[PDB]
Amino acid sequence: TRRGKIVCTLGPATQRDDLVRALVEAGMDVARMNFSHGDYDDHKVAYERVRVASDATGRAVGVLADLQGPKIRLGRFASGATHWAEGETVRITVGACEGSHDRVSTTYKRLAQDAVAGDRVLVDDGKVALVVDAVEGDDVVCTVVEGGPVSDNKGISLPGMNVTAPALSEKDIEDLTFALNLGVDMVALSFVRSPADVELVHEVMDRIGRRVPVIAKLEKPEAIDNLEAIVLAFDAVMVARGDLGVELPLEEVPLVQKRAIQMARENAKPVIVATQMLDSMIENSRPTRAEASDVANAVLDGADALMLSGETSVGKYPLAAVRTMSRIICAVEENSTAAPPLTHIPRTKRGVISYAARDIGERLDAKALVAFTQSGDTVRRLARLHTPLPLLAFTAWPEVRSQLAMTWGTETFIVPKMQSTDGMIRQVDKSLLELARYKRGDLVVIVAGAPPGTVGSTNLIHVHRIGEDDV
Amino acid sequence: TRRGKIVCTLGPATQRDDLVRALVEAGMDVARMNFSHGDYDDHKVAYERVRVASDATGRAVGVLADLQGPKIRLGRFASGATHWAEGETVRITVGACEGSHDRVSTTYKRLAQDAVAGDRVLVDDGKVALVVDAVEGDDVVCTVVEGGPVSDNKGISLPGMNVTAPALSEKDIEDLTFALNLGVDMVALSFVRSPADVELVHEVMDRIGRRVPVIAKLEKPEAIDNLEAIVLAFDAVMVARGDLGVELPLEEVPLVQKRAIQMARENAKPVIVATQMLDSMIENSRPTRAEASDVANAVLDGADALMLSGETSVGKYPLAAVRTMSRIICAVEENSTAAPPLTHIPRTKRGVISYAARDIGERLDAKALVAFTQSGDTVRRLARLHTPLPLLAFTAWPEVRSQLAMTWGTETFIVPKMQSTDGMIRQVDKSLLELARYKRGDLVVIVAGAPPGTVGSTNLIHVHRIGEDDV
Amino acid sequence: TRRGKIVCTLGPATQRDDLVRALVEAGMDVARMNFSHGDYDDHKVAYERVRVASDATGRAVGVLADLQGPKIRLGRFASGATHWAEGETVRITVGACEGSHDRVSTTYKRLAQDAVAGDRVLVDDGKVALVVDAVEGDDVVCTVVEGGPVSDNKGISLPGMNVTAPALSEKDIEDLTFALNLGVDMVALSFVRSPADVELVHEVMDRIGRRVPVIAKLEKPEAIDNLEAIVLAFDAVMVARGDLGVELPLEEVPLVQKRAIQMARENAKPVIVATQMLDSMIENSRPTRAEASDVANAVLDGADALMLSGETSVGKYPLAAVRTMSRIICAVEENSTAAPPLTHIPRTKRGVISYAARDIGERLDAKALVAFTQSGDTVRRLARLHTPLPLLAFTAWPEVRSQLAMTWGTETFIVPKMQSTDGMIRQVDKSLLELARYKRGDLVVIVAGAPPGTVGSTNLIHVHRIGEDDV
Amino acid sequence: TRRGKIVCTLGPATQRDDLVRALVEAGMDVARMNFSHGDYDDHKVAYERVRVASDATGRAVGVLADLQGPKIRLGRFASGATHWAEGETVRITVGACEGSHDRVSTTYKRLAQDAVAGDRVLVDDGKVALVVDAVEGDDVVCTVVEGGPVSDNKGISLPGMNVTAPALSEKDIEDLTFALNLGVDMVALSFVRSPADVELVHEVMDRIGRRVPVIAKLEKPEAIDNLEAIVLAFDAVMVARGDLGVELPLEEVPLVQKRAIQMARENAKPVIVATQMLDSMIENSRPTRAEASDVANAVLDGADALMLSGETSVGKYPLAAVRTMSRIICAVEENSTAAPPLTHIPRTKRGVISYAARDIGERLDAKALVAFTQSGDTVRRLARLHTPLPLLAFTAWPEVRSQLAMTWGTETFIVPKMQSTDGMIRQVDKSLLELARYKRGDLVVIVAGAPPGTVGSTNLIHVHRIGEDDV
Ligand SMILES: Nc1ncnc2c1ncn2[C@@H]1O[C@H](COP(=O)(O)OP(=O)(O)OP(=O)(O)O)[C@@H](O)[C@H]1O
Ligand SMILES: Nc1ncnc2c1ncn2[C@@H]1O[C@H](COP(=O)(O)O)[C@@H](O)[C@H]1O
Ligand SMILES: Nc1ncnc2c1ncn2[C@@H]1O[C@H](COP(=O)(O)O)[C@@H](O)[C@H]1O
Ligand SMILES: Nc1ncnc2c1ncn2[C@@H]1O[C@H](COP(=O)(O)O)[C@@H](O)[C@H]1O
Ligand SMILES: Nc1ncnc2c1ncn2[C@@H]1O[C@H](COP(=O)(O)O)[C@@H](O)[C@H]1O
Ligand SMILES: O=C([O-])C(=O)[O-]
Ligand SMILES: O=C([O-])C(=O)[O-]
Ligand SMILES: O=C([O-])C(=O)[O-]
Ligand SMILES: O=C([O-])C(=O)[O-]
Ligand SMILES: [K+]
Ligand SMILES: [K+]
Ligand SMILES: [K+]
Ligand SMILES: [Mg+2]
Ligand SMILES: [Mg+2]
Ligand SMILES: [Mg+2]
Ligand SMILES: [Mg+2]
Ligand SMILES: [Mg+2]
Ligand SMILES: [Mg+2]
Repeated sequence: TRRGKIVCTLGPATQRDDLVRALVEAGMDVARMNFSHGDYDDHKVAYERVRVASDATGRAVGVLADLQGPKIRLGRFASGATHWAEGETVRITVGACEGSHDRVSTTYKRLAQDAVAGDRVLVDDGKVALVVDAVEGDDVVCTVVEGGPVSDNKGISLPGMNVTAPALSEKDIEDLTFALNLGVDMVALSFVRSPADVELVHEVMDRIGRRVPVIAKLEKPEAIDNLEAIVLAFDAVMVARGDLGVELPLEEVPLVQKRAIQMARENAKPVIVATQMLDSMIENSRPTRAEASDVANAVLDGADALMLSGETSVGKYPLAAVRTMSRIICAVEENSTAAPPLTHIPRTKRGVISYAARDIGERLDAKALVAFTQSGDTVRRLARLHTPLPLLAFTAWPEVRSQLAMTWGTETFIVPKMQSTDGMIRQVDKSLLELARYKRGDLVVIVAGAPPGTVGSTNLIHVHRIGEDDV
Repeated sequence: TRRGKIVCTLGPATQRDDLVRALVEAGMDVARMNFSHGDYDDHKVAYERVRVASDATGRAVGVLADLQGPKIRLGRFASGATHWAEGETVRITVGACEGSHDRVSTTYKRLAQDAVAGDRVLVDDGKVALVVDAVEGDDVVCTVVEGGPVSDNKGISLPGMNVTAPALSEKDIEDLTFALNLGVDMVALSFVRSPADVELVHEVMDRIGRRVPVIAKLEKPEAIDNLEAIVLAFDAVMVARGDLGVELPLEEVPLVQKRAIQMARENAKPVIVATQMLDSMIENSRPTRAEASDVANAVLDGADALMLSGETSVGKYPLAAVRTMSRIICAVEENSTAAPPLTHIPRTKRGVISYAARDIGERLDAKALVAFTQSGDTVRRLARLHTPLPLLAFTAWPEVRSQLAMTWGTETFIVPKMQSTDGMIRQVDKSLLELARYKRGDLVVIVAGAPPGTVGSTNLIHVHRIGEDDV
Repeated sequence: TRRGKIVCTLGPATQRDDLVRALVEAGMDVARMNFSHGDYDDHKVAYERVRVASDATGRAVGVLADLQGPKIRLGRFASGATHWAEGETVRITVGACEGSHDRVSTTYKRLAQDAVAGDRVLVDDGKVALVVDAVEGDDVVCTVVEGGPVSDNKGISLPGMNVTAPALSEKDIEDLTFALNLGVDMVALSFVRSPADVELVHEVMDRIGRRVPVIAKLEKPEAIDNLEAIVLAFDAVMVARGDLGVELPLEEVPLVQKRAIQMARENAKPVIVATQMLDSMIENSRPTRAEASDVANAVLDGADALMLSGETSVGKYPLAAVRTMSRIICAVEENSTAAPPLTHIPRTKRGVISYAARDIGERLDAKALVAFTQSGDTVRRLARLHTPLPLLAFTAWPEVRSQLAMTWGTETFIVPKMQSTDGMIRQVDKSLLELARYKRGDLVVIVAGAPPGTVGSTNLIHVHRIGEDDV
Repeated sequence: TRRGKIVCTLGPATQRDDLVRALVEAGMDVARMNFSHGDYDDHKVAYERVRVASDATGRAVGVLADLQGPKIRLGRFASGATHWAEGETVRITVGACEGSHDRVSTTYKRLAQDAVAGDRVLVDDGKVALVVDAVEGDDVVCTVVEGGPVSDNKGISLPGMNVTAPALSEKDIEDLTFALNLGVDMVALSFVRSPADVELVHEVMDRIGRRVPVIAKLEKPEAIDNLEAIVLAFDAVMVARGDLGVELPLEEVPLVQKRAIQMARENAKPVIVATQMLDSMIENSRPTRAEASDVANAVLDGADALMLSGETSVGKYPLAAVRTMSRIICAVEENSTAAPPLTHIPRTKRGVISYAARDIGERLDAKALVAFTQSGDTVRRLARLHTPLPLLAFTAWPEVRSQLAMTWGTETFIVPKMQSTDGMIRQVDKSLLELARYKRGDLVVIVAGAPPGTVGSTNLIHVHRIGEDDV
């Protein structure tokens, strides 16, 4: 089956009866809750539907809370939408107004203070483009240079204007508190600029009394300048290509994507590739040739996971988008699971051992590689290598199963906390033998460590036949 | 500047005054004339505008005639378009009718004879999908399973039905005769199935008294099964992804593309990647993130050329599409021009020498590699290696400059037919010194051969400083 | 700390008091008893001296019995010796006689049947050389082409002649029986031609009720033609260069040596390089520059062990020969222990695991690699890789310590037969902690297997700090 | 034919009529005249014999003058010789005396100033070894620790002692002047310590009005410390292993040899390996197995040339030594000519071009590589790569044929000084067609350069069939 993981975004198109369940059955590995839209009622109902579907199907499904961050947005228009045609003059004001075609509010109250004639304003990830002609009091008077539809609350980007805004707003802190209390498994922070942004997220977590893994969304030039330090400081990264391709020239995104995936893999951190991967499937039952190519290539690049956004959250074909994505991933994988080589030989005990375990398993034609992990680290150091063999994570901590839902090629088994590596190995046999897929005599390579129940203790590789007396 | 080449398709959107010139100035290297649409009048006018723009600007621009081949199409509808909604019953008839929503003709008169209940019909490259429920006389009665707009003369595909049709129709033969007489530089054949299809094109050429290079369009499973024999028999290939992704499962196209590019390069034949590369730019001023990725990745795969279809032929932003494609190509190339390694060390004289010349030029930091070529072969064997150095083809045959417009990284200089390699080398200096960018003393590596004026005689590498007495 | 092993031959020069002890202290790893000379009382006394010296010093010292094999010899002369000068005619007869200058017997009773005019006869491996002129009945009439002294019972070689003789003589069977009863640790058979020769050695061993490892001496063209089959069938090989360079052209020996070493290593069998390595030290206190080169190059080639023959058995400087050999080996090793790479990836469990263990130990900067072995196999699969790390073999079978005396880079510890791998690991700590050079906390990589006490069960790698609670 | 070159030393054993001729016919490529022995009449006679044999046979044979250098020696003894037995006390004095057993002079007048108790004195490269006990005025009082015969004027070594002495003695200057006037083709300087030593040799040469290539003999630790600077400053190097293995611990010589060969090859300088390669052939018709190994391994190491000293100058088997050496070299080469890879990609024009020429010739299965060279450089840059193809140097300067006698794999053809590269190529055909080995149509790769007759102008590679009109 499929090795690469699929992240789907929930929203209006997944709220109908049984759709969340249908996404899980179709292969969704991680459900994204985007706090840019919806209210707390919405997110709670959707969270519950994911947990139910996961427990009903037996599939691991992680829940990712995506914080909106310092997003700049337009306000509302009188009819909900308008058309900004090339050549029209429009006013974006930092004051109060009822929006109309001619004049609309913005959430960024420093716009009129900071804008200068010549500044570019890109709406909705570049659908519409304006240029500032002047500032008159609270109004930024613009000419539409590239025309298109605009609608209530659309995002704007001010590339090459330094935005001043806190990494977490008050809304983000409330959303994060709600999400932590609700029980989500990971958190993604939009518009990360610095490795120190993770410290702000940790502050909230520690006050509330609950940490979960933090994903840095990469969608700002500062993020790319600080890429390595960000990969090191956060638990995972997302190539957030929508905003990244307005904040940077869109032609620079493909090589940035590949750099970011490679860096994540070298550091054994999960990487998600996001946004417009199957964009046309918002309206169409089949994707474009560029879209299938983009999905295939993100697999070949070495991504742990690929994300669907509007394709599942608002589109007409959410289930078909998941199925289509999965078909493309599998077609590539069937040819080969190889990723680009890592440029450093592993140095850490866990890396050295996971690398050796892969060697042994492949050369002896084992049926699976099995790794015990308390934090996920030992398994992540193996997963990033890619192997055509099944990779079976064993843990005692249920949250680790949901966290590993985003890690390449990995399925997780929850077992009791054991007091010995012999016990760990017995648990492997018990768990695997309950599956139709495994039988007595099957060769597996098991990575474990003593002292038991200690992060980082990984220190043994055992070649084992299931149920046989070889321990 | 840019190494990878850009093919643009001409049509209604390029017919406005001086748009063809504007495409040339924006970087179009090859203009595609698609004989599926337009009048002979239209193609003549467009051909002339390309020749004028090429001579006015001094840029080489090849002209490629694309023959429609055994395309199956719907006929016309009463108002020019209709909507086929999911659940509707429609009739595709092999008999005469004015089309309406309910019933429309097809050009494939064997449809009712060859269709069986359960056969799938995909319209317009998969935008609409039908299933055959029965055949009643001349009518194939279908249910729309995936709905969408359809319009006059849209193509249909019958994947998993053996289509019987000649590789060249009467219309194709007329079009090819017209194109050869008009003076086009290359010909592309749609729906190639066999290496022997090239000999049918050669038959027409030889009767008319004029050969030009033949490109096999790859858009049938048979073509991919016979890929190597087709690359060997034709002069070039096009990955025609529109039809290929209906004739094959769309998820199989990305690896096919990569295989086809590699095979072309191993055999020193040009390869063009076509269709939907910047599809959304038909309506939008900026492409999707999948589209920029697809363009970048086709560069990384090693393609000589990338093609725009509707983006230039019918779309709202033909100039922007060319500029955008060029920006993406350049962004990748600025990072590196490396292509995947060839799997064979060169064994032919021309291959061995072009490979050596590249070594010498790169290791001595030469300002350019220069190769004399009568057929293009010596230059193509170098081009396929990729090198960050300029690659300057010298020839006495003007058509070779237009043909090499589709070959990676290559600019061509027309010079007189010379009687010695010393004379060839003097012509290099004369030609290059007329350019602002070259001066006396500049180090160049020159590949040439005696006997002069003989295809394949390539047998010398000379390291030369322009204008210096070192020959 | 020298890794490569040294084999020394006992004889008249080692019989004087305390010399055998001094050899052991100087580094002798294996003592060779050459059954071509000496009586049973001699060999018994020498055997006892080796066992005492080994037990007194604590150093493992293997005892190797070298069987003479089907050696062809001259008979006796009336005056005990004569001079065969260039130009003289001599008769070698298959009849019995007391010899004279003109006519002497040979032990090879088929000489007159098998020799033809033009055959070469080399005496004493090539001081005296004759050419056969004719066969008259029992007499092979020869012309001396290179003159010199000959004496009773000197060996002769018939290079190029197909010699028909049993692999074991009656004398060999008696000698082997005496050596097995005496308690020697391995046996070498001279003049091996076929893999089936080992079967005759095994027959004797099984009748006597004691097997030990069998080394094939390689000194016949047939042996080299059947090299792989012989390496597979025997337990080890010796490049017996003295006779090899008479039976084959001497100029072919260096590449044969290198081939044989590589083959032994690919199959995890010990290889000894023998004969004339420091030949001039029979008379001189320091070797020639060719000799030092020969020793260094045998190390670089990947030999487990190097042998001294006359340098220790009859020479004036037996101790200095051993010390000098050791200094040369250590000088090379101090630069690098690298051997030529093996040409295939390990395929067996023991090979795959020993290869992984090496990776882990080197990458984690372990103080030693430790491997449990019942037959030696697991340790031999590691030894042949070469590693700058100490390689510590652990076993319960004392003979394995003596056998592994000829294996590259390996020291062996005898411990009790254990009932668990945890027990094995505890024995490692107990044994190592008794050494000054290991301490608590030292990192080691341990290879072991369950079920315990079973050849081939090797199935675990444990990274362990000595005395720490990490099992 | 043989690729590696053989240097032989002339002396008493080659003085008998027609022996020098027989050496040339047996394959001697370079004749060494050792100015440590013989008078000027001897050297003149031997020089004449080499020139006659070279011209009569048509084989290039270089003549190498080896200067004695700052060799330290004993003085004379009253009885011409004495025996210095282990245990006795001897005085080596810096004062003049006719010696006796108890007290003998030395030529090194700083011995008493520079020696200290504990210093070793080795006579004759270490048959006799003394240890210094005391310095009393002019006398160095020593204890003999290894006994043996000593005689008038025997050499001594003071390993570890900093010897202060001029690089050229007055005798060396006289010898060098005689050798230059006589017409020798290159000069070797013994006991080189510094790159600046070449400057003193050049001083003499410039005063006399004749330069030839200078070879640094490497036989002092200072030389090895300054190895790269010495290789760069001199025209070639000789690994002078006799003295090197006394001045340095003999166990360090094998890796020094290999380092020196590699360094010479990286810098395209000839390297000769010297001394005791077939030492036992001074008395014996066949060498030891160590000796054959030493010769083979010097070939595999990448040496241009191997040298015979006493084996040809004083031994009983000078011709057999040469033939035996040649058979061993050829046996290795028949298997493969591969040398260790160079660690740098070639950077100079001549290196880059010679490397490319090799590629082309091997890939196109050319019959030979041909290179024009005025100084030897272009050919040396190719030779050091090793190729199984013939390497044919073409030059107009007769001395270059004698100089290239010591360069790996190279035969040299003298042709007129040409005014064009076309003329050079015609000379190739004329010269080669006179050989039985080459015929019209044979494919060769030719390296040449314009401006003609200029060192370093190498700038063209031409693939040519002999006698065909392809230039
Ligand atoms: N124990 C011994 N007694 C008498 N002579 C010996 C003995 N060992 C070796 N020799 C002789 O001394 C010479 C050199 O010894 P060598 O290096 O050949 O050891 P060896 O080859 O194992 O002995 P051998 O060749 O006789 O089997 C040979 O002539 C050999 O016959
Ligand atoms: N079920 C379990 N019982 C005991 N220890 C476990 C269990 N699962 C994982 N571990 C520990 O987790 C370690 C690896 O953790 P990590 O460094 O986060 O990969 C192993 O060495 C085990 O000791
Ligand atoms: N301008 C020219 N004059 C003479 N010969 C040419 C010219 N241009 C190319 N050639 C020949 O074309 C050969 C290479 O042709 P091709 O094999 O098609 O690459 C060279 O070896 C030249 O002999
Ligand atoms: N002291 C010992 N106690 C128990 N088993 C041992 C001991 N030493 C070696 N072994 C066994 O020998 C096996 C390796 O043997 P071999 O395949 O011959 O290298 C290991 O798997 C161990 O089970
Ligand atoms: N017979 C010759 N006639 C003219 N030039 C020669 C001849 N032989 C060698 N050369 C020159 O020697 C150059 C290479 O010399 P070098 O750099 O010393 O190897 C070539 O470029 C030629 O120009
Ligand atoms: O937030 C995102 O996912 C983006 O911008 O692409
Ligand atoms: O023909 C084409 O270009 C296609 O099908 O994409
Ligand atoms: O038997 C031997 O040792 C030999 O011949 O070298
Ligand atoms: O000078 C030499 O030839 C030596 O010392 O080896
Ligand atoms: K968000
Ligand atoms: K023997
Ligand atoms: K000398
Ligand atoms: Mg978005
Ligand atoms: Mg974003
Ligand atoms: Mg199309
Ligand atoms: Mg098509
Ligand atoms: Mg023997
Ligand atoms: Mg010397």
